Amino acid sequence: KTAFSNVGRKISQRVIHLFDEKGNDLGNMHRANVIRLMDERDLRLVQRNTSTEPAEYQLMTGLQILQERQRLREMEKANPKTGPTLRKELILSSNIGQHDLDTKTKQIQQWIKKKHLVQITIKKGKNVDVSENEMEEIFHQILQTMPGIATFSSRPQAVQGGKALMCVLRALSKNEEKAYKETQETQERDT
RNA sequence: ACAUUUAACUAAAACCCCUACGCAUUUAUAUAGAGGAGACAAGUCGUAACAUGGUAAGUGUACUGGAAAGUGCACUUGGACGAACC
Ligand SMILES: [K+]
Ligand SMILES: [K+]
Ligand SMILES: [K+]
Ligand SMILES: [Mg+2]
Ligand SMILES: [Mg+2]
Ligand SMILES: [Mg+2]
Ligand SMILES: [Mg+2]
Repeated sequence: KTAFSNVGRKISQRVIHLFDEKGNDLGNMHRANVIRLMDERDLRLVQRNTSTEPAEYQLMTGLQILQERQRLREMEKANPKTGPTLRKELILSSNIGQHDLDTKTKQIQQWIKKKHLVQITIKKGKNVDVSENEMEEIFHQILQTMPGIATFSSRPQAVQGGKALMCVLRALSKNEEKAYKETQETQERDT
């Protein structure tokens, strides 16, 4: 996390693009001169933008820093930003028992409702001879319990030297969800 | 409920009742279906226990969880704390 607080007296860069407490642009100056300004006016230094090639810092009072920090949290409370998608992994065996496959199927369903990406890998069972067409059937068994909830983000694909398959499931988008409801309703009208 | 009659110059005859047992009661067997334990064995998912077993273990109780189990509170040592001062 990047907090909006006083940077302190030790500045990271040597050349600093400084601004005034009222927003007036003071141009670039050496950090030694900035510390002198902070002491002469009794102000604190905050970092407004870092993407710019010349580091942009601004002088502010303790009251301004509070007002900005309050403004930012209200912007998020009102317009909360979405977080990055978390990737969950599962490694199954070809000869996985049905009771255990049901346990992991219920777990995959809970990850999809939370809008996660589920990477499912299927390896050849121990002391078992299996074909890639039979291992690929487990994916459809898993995804069949989630008719209009999940779909393939990355279809089954041999990996690890052809020993194991791998796919990535995701939650259906809102447009894809309304389409499923539409197609389902059409079948209801036909039947 | 039933109630002793005849007979008696030797003495004898006569006497014969009706109500219970059931859709009651006792115990057991059979049978739809639902569970438990054990044996055989060691597939499947984990790795709970045994070493400070990788969060010391356990008891009671409560709640919770695919599964061993997890967690709270009190209790136990059937754990330990390295055994002069440093
Ligand atoms: K334990
Ligand atoms: K122990
Ligand atoms: K207990
Ligand atoms: Mg263990
Ligand atoms: Mg332990
Ligand atoms: Mg305990
Ligand atoms: Mg818990």
